[PDB]
Amino acid sequence: KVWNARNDHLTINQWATRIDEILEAPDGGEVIYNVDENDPREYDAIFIGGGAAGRFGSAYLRAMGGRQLIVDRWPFLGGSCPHNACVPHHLFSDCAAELMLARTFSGQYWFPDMTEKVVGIKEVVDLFRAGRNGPHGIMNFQSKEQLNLEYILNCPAKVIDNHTVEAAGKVFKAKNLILAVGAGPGTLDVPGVNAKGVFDHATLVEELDYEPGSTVVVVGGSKTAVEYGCFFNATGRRTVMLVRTEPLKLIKDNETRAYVLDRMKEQGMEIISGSNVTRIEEDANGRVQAVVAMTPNGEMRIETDFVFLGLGEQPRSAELAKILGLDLGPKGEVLVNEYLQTSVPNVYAVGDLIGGPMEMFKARKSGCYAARNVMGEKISYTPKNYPDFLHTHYEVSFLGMGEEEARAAGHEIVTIKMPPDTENGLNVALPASDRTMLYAFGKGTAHMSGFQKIVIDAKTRKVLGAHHVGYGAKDAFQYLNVLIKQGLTVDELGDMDELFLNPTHFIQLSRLRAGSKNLVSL
Amino acid sequence: KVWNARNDHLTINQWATRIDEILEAPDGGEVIYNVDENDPREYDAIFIGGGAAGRFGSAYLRAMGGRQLIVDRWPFLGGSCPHNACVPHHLFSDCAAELMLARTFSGQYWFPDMTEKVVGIKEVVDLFRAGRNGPHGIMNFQSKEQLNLEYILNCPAKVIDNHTVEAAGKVFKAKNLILAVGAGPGTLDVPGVNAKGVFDHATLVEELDYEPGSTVVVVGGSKTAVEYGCFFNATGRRTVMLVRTEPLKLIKDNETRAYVLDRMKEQGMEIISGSNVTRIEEDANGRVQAVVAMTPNGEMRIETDFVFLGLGEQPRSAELAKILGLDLGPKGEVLVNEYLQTSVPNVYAVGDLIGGPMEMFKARKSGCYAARNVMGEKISYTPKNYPDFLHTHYEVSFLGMGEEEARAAGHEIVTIKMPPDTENGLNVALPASDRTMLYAFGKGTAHMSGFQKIVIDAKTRKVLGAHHVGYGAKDAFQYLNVLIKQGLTVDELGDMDELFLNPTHFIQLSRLRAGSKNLVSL
Ligand SMILES: Cc1cc2nc3c(=O)[nH]c(=O)nc-3n(C[C@H](O)[C@H](O)[C@H](O)COP(=O)(O)OP(=O)(O)OC[C@H]3O[C@@H](n4cnc5c(N)ncnc54)[C@H](O)[C@@H]3O)c2cc1C
Ligand SMILES: Cc1cc2nc3c(=O)[nH]c(=O)nc-3n(C[C@H](O)[C@H](O)[C@H](O)COP(=O)(O)OP(=O)(O)OC[C@H]3O[C@@H](n4cnc5c(N)ncnc54)[C@H](O)[C@@H]3O)c2cc1C
Ligand SMILES: NC(=O)c1ccc[n+]([C@@H]2O[C@H](COP(=O)([O-])OP(=O)(O)OC[C@H]3O[C@@H](n4cnc5c(N)ncnc54)[C@H](OP(=O)(O)O)[C@@H]3O)[C@@H](O)[C@H]2O)c1
Ligand SMILES: NC(=O)c1ccc[n+]([C@@H]2O[C@H](COP(=O)([O-])OP(=O)(O)OC[C@H]3O[C@@H](n4cnc5c(N)ncnc54)[C@H](OP(=O)(O)O)[C@@H]3O)[C@@H](O)[C@H]2O)c1
Ligand SMILES: CC(=O)CSCCS(=O)(=O)O
Ligand SMILES: O=S(=O)(O)CCS
Ligand SMILES: [Mg+2]
Ligand SMILES: [Mg+2]
Repeated sequence: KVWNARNDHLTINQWATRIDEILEAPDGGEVIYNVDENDPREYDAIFIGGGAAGRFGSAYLRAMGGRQLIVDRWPFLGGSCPHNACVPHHLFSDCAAELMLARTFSGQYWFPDMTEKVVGIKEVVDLFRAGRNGPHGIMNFQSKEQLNLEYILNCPAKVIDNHTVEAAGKVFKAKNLILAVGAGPGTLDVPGVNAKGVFDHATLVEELDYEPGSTVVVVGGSKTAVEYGCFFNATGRRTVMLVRTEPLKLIKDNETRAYVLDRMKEQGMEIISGSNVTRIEEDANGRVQAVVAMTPNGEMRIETDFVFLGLGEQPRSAELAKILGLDLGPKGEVLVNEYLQTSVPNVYAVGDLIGGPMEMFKARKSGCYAARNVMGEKISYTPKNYPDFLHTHYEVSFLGMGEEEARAAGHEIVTIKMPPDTENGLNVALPASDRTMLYAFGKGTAHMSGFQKIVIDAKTRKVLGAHHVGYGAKDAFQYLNVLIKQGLTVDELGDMDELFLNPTHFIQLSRLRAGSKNLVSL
Repeated sequence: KVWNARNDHLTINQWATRIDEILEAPDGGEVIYNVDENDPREYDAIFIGGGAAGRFGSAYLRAMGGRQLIVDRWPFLGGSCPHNACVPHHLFSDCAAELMLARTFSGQYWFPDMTEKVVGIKEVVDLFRAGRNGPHGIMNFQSKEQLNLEYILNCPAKVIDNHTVEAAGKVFKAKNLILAVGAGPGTLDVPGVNAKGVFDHATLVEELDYEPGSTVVVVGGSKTAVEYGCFFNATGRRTVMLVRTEPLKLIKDNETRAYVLDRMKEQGMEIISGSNVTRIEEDANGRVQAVVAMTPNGEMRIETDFVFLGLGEQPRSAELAKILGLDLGPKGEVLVNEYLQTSVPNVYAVGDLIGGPMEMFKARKSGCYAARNVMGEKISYTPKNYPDFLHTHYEVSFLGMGEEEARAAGHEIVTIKMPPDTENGLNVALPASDRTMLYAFGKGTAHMSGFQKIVIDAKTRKVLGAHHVGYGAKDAFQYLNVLIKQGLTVDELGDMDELFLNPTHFIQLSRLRAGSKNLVSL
């Protein structure tokens, strides 16, 4: 059953409704076929997958006057991001942050008494499931009506060879393939891993048909594990994170990492380093009842009926590699050169399929650079020196070098931080700005008002790294990183116009010290 | 009593406690005397006032190796900002944003029932009052111990001539004066303005000895009026704004201003344009009971026991201009040239005393620039092309040109915005990021998820303006403005590394259009 959608013009909200209908149809729903049957030009590229990489790649290719076709097995464009990855992740992190605020000020002002309050995880997941077609609807609309994309959705692609793809029972030819099928959730090789009650980011939002009990176990120690783990904890649940090595190694600044981990522990999270699950115990109903794990302090058993795996994502390379003869790396990533070209002539690979860093900027940018190459513009892509962030119950942003890292690299350094390093320590009403004001003024809560630091070369006066725990700095790090890569000094930073009270206090604190030829930390 | 504090070394929290004693001393308290009795250099500059401009001016002058003294009539440094201006404003705005969220999701998830809920205005002001000695503490601490400054606090300065000041029973000498006494709240010349129950930002935090009733009248239609008015409204009080002309003229982009005003009215704010208060009515106890105003539709009377004036701030120029004979401008601002020099030899003026823009960047920078000029380094300062922000129940950030502005100005332009212009209008799940996810996903709340736009020159491809309503962009606008001043194009914007999901979607939305030589709006 093929719906010829070319000459239909659904609104965003009609698209949202229609996608929902197709997703819910017992038979699997109709194919969405949006192809210009009157255009005689050959396809410059067929994209296998229309997630962040395939969709942006197609948008750019089309903007350059080339012809593209997306094939995606989902009835929407945008891939994992709206459906089960960054979007739900951010809804859950918004909840985690507000819940920490509510629990900190329990029984003060407008805040409800949270003492005995357990928030339903399923309730919030269901809110996500009920609203996720909004972003789906915009993706289908924007792609067709504003970006002029051709696509076939709700259809697994069947790659024939490096120039030939079957979709919707039609065979299409192209000058190139861009492979954009992303990566699937990592798993554990232990008894019980397939028990009901074991989830990952993908299955959480498809299969949670009960409300978890009082204890949650999270496996993993980076972004996904810590993001979902803080949300679970914020709902009122005892949360134990089993971390194979050490948690949050992405936070290179030791003081920043410590603040973040300390705040997580204050919220009641238990974070266990050097630990590996050995078994997930099932009850006689087939649901998880406990997790057994080896740690540096011997075997532990944690009773729980809800386990969340936040391991890495595994590139979806197997089928395509068999068909096309693609060279793969150790973790199954499709090997590419710096023009995104695979070992196979005229076949590019992009997004999570080509491995880490698995981020939206990497996905969209690799998509567009492959598209430029297909359109005859020789352009390399090597992601390097990018800013980064993750959520706990706070926003955590970082770029460049940690303070220790900068010294080990041979730099003489000063730092500018908040709060100052004093006898009263964190227990002072700084740093403060939007969404930290209550922490800053509340009785005994001032230590929660945030932490931040820039790392500066004492000789060149260049800013070598920036680090922030709080709210409202993440967006700023995108732009600040560009200024830093251009060579930003403490002097130039001090010379900017601040917008006080500012999530980053870097500008004015830089100004307080830049009047000196010999720089001193603040 | 004059306390020689020079060799005492209070912590931040010790300072906090002790400014308290002094402020709540029945007699006015001792003078805080922090002067270096060894230094034989003559003062390069005495600063009259130790607020933002005075304090930062001193920091920089001292950093450059010069000698400074601050005289301030408060027992703390930092000026209006920590005591009654930006800091309490940000606390009230945090409450306003959090309260809109709670009222929107009342009786859902963790959110309690807000239906009959009136939050205490006095309670929140008392919270501010109870904690502001935190910030005062950091201020005196960091100024003495970290920034190596000399100061005399809790003592009004008596300026004798352009080289002489009396303070703490003593007479001081200096090569220059830097006049930095700020501005005081504007008022009305109507009967009843001196009634009990009429406040401005300064008196609200000193004299609020009751809980306001159910209607609040705000007078004014710019930053202060809208910031405090949204907070009053967020507490659950009927809030009527009486606006001489039109509200929020600072928001130049028409659609951006409309979104902001639309969301204010949706929260239940009443904004009456073209209106002037004619009488504040008093009850038999001399308390406000109503406001009478002339409007375009004739006289109106609003019953109320709490009036908030959010008018201009007026430069404190009178006394100083009499003692020194300074030239003033038409609002009483001390006139200065590009080096911050007044009409009087060796006397400079900075901060709010020199007029608009009355912002922290301006006060601190004008402060530092006058210090550099005092120190022989000839540097000119004319604030222009700065970013700006205000709070409603949202953060509202803006720089450069609005859309209509740019076309009227003879720029051929394209716009990249979110949500798109479609028949579903604002009722779609974008824009979305931290602190707008619940709006994005909730039933009937999607129009609340925000609004944003960049304005782009179609031929140079340069970004001419940027506009954002939501949360978490304010800090970015600091850094984004600098890039725009350096010549930022849509292609350079698109080439950056976004941190998805980002408060500003500008990077990726630019990337969607940047592949075409002829740009098309999104
Ligand atoms: C929980 C989680 C949270 C994250 N949070 C963030 C974040 O906050 N910020 C950030 O930058 N990144 C985040 N990421 C990473 C981000 O989601 C990915 O890097 C990105 O989505 C990768 O895009 P992609 O196009 O490569 O793959 P995908 O989004 O996975 O798209 C692949 C597409 O290929 C299609 N497909 C697969 N096989 C076939 C086939 N046989 N036939 C047809 N179609 C097929 C799929 O239907 C899918 O639509 C997060 C990831 C996860 C897992
Ligand atoms: C309600 C409100 C909210 C605001 N919010 C923001 C914001 O969010 N962001 C922003 O950038 N700006 C904001 N502003 C503007 C900002 O407060 C001012 O631009 C800034 O405080 C001006 O600094 P200043 O040093 O010039 O004056 P002030 O901070 O007022 O300092 C003046 C000092 O002079 C002293 N003084 C006066 N007379 C004497 C005397 N004769 N002897 C000794 N000392 C004397 C006073 O004690 C005072 O300490 C806000 C203003 C208001 C009113
Ligand atoms: N921007 C965001 O907020 C966000 C949110 C979610 C995901 N993401 C992105 O999505 C990508 C996913 O891949 P990744 O680079 O995160 O993978 P990764 O770094 O290899 O691993 C992620 C975590 O899984 C753990 N892990 C992997 N295999 C394990 C195993 N067999 N047993 C126990 N633990 C195991 C790792 O622990 P050790 O390192 O301790 O071995 C690590 O903590 C990341 O790049 C991430 O940045 C981003
Ligand atoms: N960064 C921030 O978020 C922030 C927050 C608060 C304050 N501030 C600063 O504090 C300064 C205060 O000065 P301002 O610029 O607000 O002064 P302004 O522009 O002269 O006036 C501010 C508002 O008061 C109104 N007003 C003035 N006199 C009035 C009168 N007699 N009757 C009725 N209304 C009157 C004006 O109305 P009309 O225009 O309708 O005549 C305007 O709405 C500002 O410059 C601002 O920079 C900054
Ligand atoms: C609506 C939305 O942005 C969903 S997540 C991003 C998908 S895409 O724009 O990267 O294809
Ligand atoms: O600008 S100052 O640091 O003096 C005051 C900030 S509240
Ligand atoms: Mg603090
Ligand atoms: Mg919306």
